[PDB]
Amino acid sequence: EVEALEKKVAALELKVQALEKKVEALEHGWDGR
Amino acid sequence: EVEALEKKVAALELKVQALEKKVEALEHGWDGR
Amino acid sequence: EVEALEKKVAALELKVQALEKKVEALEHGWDGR
Repeated sequence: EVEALEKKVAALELKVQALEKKVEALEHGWDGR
Repeated sequence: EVEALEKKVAALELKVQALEKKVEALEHGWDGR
Repeated sequence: EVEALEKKVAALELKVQALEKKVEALEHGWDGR
């Protein structure tokens, strides 16, 4: 159970990181995004 | 503990999914969003 | 392991909350954002 939850948490961390990059681009207007 | 963490991770997965939909709409301009 | 995963899940919850605030500001146009 713990090892499987470790994987789900890691997948969440990667998705959050990707969302953070997109939102920062939107709010700062990076490269005209 | 594990069962409670399973619930918190599931709630995170749903919130991330909802954020992903909103951000994709913003960056692609879906339906004029 | 469980205590460390509790911390990673809490960090995710805070990052998701912060993303939610930013995305809602972008989609509603709060304060001209």
